[PDB]
Amino acid sequence: KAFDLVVIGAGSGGLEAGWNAATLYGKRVAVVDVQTSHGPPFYAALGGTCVNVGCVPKKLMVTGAQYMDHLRESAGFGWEFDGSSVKANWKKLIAAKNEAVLDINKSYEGMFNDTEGLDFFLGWGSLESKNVVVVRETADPKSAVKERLQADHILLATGSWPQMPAIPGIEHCISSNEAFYLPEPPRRVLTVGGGFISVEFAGIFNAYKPPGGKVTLCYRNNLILRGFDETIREEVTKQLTANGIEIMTNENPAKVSLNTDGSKHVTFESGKTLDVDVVMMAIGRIPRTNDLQLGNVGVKLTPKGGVQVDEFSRTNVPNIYAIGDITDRLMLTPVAINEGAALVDTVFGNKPRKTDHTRVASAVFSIPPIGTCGLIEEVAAKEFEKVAVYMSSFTPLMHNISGSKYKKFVAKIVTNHSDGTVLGVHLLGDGAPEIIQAVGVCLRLNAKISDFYNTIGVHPTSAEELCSMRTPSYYYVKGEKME
Amino acid sequence: KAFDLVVIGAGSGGLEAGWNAATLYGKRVAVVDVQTSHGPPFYAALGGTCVNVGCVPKKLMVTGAQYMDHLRESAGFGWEFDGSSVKANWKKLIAAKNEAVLDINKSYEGMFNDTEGLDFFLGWGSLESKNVVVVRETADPKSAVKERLQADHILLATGSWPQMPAIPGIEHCISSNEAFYLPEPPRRVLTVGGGFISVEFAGIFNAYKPPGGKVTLCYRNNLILRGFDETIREEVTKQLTANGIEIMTNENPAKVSLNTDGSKHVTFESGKTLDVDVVMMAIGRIPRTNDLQLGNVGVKLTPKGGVQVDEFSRTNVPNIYAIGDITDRLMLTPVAINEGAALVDTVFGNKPRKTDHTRVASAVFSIPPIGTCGLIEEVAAKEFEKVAVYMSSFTPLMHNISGSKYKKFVAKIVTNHSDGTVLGVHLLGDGAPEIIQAVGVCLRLNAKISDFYNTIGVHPTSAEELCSMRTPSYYYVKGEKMEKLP
Ligand SMILES: Cc1cc2nc3c(=O)[nH]c(=O)nc-3n(C[C@H](O)[C@H](O)[C@H](O)COP(=O)(O)OP(=O)(O)OC[C@H]3O[C@@H](n4cnc5c(N)ncnc54)[C@H](O)[C@@H]3O)c2cc1C
Ligand SMILES: Cc1cc2nc3c(=O)[nH]c(=O)nc-3n(C[C@H](O)[C@H](O)[C@H](O)COP(=O)(O)OP(=O)(O)OC[C@H]3O[C@@H](n4cnc5c(N)ncnc54)[C@H](O)[C@@H]3O)c2cc1C
Ligand SMILES: O=C(c1ccco1)N1CCN(C(=O)C2CC2)CC1
Ligand SMILES: O=C(c1ccco1)N1CCN(C(=O)C2CC2)CC1
Ligand SMILES: [Br-]
Ligand SMILES: [Mg+2]
Ligand SMILES: [Mg+2]
Repeated sequence: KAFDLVVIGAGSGGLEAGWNAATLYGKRVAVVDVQTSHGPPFYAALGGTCVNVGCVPKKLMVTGAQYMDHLRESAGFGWEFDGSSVKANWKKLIAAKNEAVLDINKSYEGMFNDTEGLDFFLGWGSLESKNVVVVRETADPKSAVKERLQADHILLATGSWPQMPAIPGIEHCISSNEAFYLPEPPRRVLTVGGGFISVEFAGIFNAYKPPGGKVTLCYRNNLILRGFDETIREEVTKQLTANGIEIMTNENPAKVSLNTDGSKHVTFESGKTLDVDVVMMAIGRIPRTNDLQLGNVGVKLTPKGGVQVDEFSRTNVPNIYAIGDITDRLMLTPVAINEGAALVDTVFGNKPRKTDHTRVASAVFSIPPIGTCGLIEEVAAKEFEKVAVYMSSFTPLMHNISGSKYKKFVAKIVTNHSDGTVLGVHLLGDGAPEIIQAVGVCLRLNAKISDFYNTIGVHPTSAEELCSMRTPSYYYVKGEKME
Repeated sequence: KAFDLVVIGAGSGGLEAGWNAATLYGKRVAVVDVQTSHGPPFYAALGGTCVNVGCVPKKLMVTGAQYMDHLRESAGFGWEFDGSSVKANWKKLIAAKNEAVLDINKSYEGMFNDTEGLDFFLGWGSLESKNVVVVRETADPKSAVKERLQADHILLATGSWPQMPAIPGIEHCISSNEAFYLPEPPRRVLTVGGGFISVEFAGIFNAYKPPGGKVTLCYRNNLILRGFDETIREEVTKQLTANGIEIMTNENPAKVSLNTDGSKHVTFESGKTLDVDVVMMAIGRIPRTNDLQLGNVGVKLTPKGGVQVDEFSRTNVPNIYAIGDITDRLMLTPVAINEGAALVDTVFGNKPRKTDHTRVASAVFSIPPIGTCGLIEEVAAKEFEKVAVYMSSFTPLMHNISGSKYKKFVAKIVTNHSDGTVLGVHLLGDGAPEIIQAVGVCLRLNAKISDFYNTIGVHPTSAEELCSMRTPSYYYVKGEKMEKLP
């Protein structure tokens, strides 16, 4: 069959590209994915990683985990109930999550059924030739051919996949993929990694753990959440610890064996040991290029295995493009979506556009959460002669009364002190992911600190802290910090 | 007895002006208030209305009230407990609120001690003359002088006070002042009015009512929350009703009598009756100008009764300024604070600056809450030839799981369709007040609809809806509503 565009991967970026090309530019579009609905064996499916085993279900589960705090915090506001009757029923959470995910799967199925010139093919997509995509039964390229798709244009949008370290007992560990399908909440769990997935799942498991349970997070480096504002890294470490999570920094698993009762015996490089029910590896995500047989067409990969692209998502092969996590840049759903829309506008609309990967607002659904947009001060200080940091950090009042006195809200604005231009805004505390969205719009408009502090506050909010900072807390001058 | 600046009212505007004048410009500042800490008899105190009987305690109490929803909603996420054991201990809430407000009162006492020039005087400020404030023992002008303050500049910042309709049995009724100190949560309460205070308190009382409880909100006109986006007014009405609050619109109390059991018998203008334990009147706040004795220096008041001011907070009398609720405009703490900061940066910084009264972000801590900045479409439609309205309204997925299907999140962007300039943004749903703050910054920067839709979403959030709207839902062309442009 013949298509203007063939999309391999029916995910965040692939569906944006395919839908736009079919509906906005009237192109005949084929989209390929390995599964029509979530979960084992391939986990990701129609809708992509975010829908099936990412942002969507993880946010529902963090929302679930937040009730542990709400139930405890309610007491400060005079709420009374039988604390000994309280159970976190993980089975109910997982069933609720599964129904929500399946409903989305179903709605994408309906979207393909109801959208003429947008066709779905089930199976494993690979490149046979520069204008032919082959859809096969399995990831094995010797598996049976289901389809051969003639393509003027080919989009690679297969996303990423959890990295598993080649250690003894790796087979006894899981990734986020399996975590979404644990039938029972682990009493003891080790999350391995200092990134958002490890931190977010540490919070989820901490809330649903059965009585006498314990969540441990291990990270090789000294301070979790590399890439984030350093004050927020330190504070979120403290606030996790305060909620009963054991943060093991400068620690990494050397191997895992089965205790006789089937639990996991963890040996760390430091010669520390930990017995847990689950070991969840969240150490990295790698681009999914192995199965694409890109050697059939000579698409250039990086040593990492990401598809190399120009700013317009073009590979070295004309008519073959790559967007989203497969490009191993910013692994966010809205970025994949933006890159897909920009590609289709460029290629099919002759409306040349490239995605801006700077000043992208993002969040960590830790408890409490992070919202951020733009540069951290250490990065800014290397690119700008004079950098100012505006910082406000305080336990909000609701949290004196709630009894969570540890829950400091951090609000930090990083500027180019030469002209006041805001380079970065970093938030820690309830609401942070919701606050930071419109800050993204501010940074697109080259907002200055004066634009923030001359805006009238909404009171009482945590967000109004952003509009209440007149005076720098400290500076970097030619890379050097000064009070 | 000699000051660069004397401030009457140690509230939102008065303290900002006071503390700025002293710390930024090393000026010598007197601040007068009637009370050092919250509650009866004068309710407002050091810190002002917001701190003592306003934004701060209200927000703690709405937060408390939110746990009624969280406890129920937890079940959808697998939380299990004995629902029959749940009690809302109002007395605990009020004790906690009182301790939190007192600590802020003590905070401001600290501030006034730990700061040179900045000195607090207790008692009732009034104007003797152009350059003298007299502090007396009471609000009666005949009462004893405690101090006579010499004033190069005078700031009136006395705020507002609840209006109580002059109906038979008004003495059986309370205002928000007394609501903060009720010794028991009412089983049955009538909140009178359709503004933010009535709506917020209906939410609070609804969460803390004892078993067999009922919250009734009445409003004299057809639809609550005049001045808010119409879609949001209708939606808040539905979402309050869904959570058990009875909304009586086109209804207004004509009188109240005490029943023999101490309950209140409300007769409406319509002839309807209702028995409640509390009648809380929230029909308006009026500027506090009586007690200042403004007749003595001829400070001009408005046809409404607020101190008349120019864009620089200047009265008709040189050296005499007025900020915040006494000016009877937008009665918000951050506006008072902004006006104070501008007045001082102007007069003592020699850096004139005028508060911008447009594009002010504000919130209603309704359950669920409102966040809004700038013009509602009906107002835009009278000023601009072509207005576009972008609307997204859906129950967020988490509330399909929670069981609160009625919690529709509403996001509306109102534009000047001629250039795409955002004129207003109207949000209803969890997080709306937090979402809207940086939208205020966007509007200051003359953000267009394309600045929103070209910004990359934060996923998953409610806020990202504001970055997902490319196509108008409908328009106003020369005031006329229509689905499509001509
Ligand atoms: C646990 C977790 C949480 C996350 N949380 C967030 C968050 O909150 N917010 C956020 O913005 N981002 C989040 N992300 C990242 C986000 O999921 C990804 O950035 C996004 O899904 C990438 O989109 P994409 O189009 O590159 O690919 P994907 O959405 O991953 O889609 C790729 C698709 O290709 C399919 N596929 C792969 N190989 C083949 C093949 N050969 N043939 C056919 N189909 C194939 C897969 O089945 C998959 O459906 C999260 C990720 C994870 C793992
Ligand atoms: C129930 C309620 C809820 C509110 N919620 C919010 C909210 O969430 N957000 C928001 O932004 N705004 C809110 N407001 C409004 C906010 O409280 C006011 O806008 C703000 O306090 C006005 O500041 P101001 O400086 O004009 O005066 P105030 O802060 O009212 O300070 C005036 C002070 O003057 C003193 N005073 C009066 N007369 C004299 C005199 N003659 N001599 C000496 N002292 C005197 C009083 O004791 C008082 O302390 C709320 C108001 C109420 C009543
Ligand atoms: O790991 C994440 C992440 C995951 C989810 C949300 O954020 N990031 C992105 C934001 N980062 C940046 O440094 C910004 C570009 C400047 C690095 C850390
Ligand atoms: O009553 C309130 C209010 C009280 C607390 C928060 O908002 N408002 C603000 C919004 N309004 C406006 O008209 C905006 C200026 C345009 C009028 C209604
Ligand atoms: Br580190
Ligand atoms: Mg179709
Ligand atoms: Mg002092």
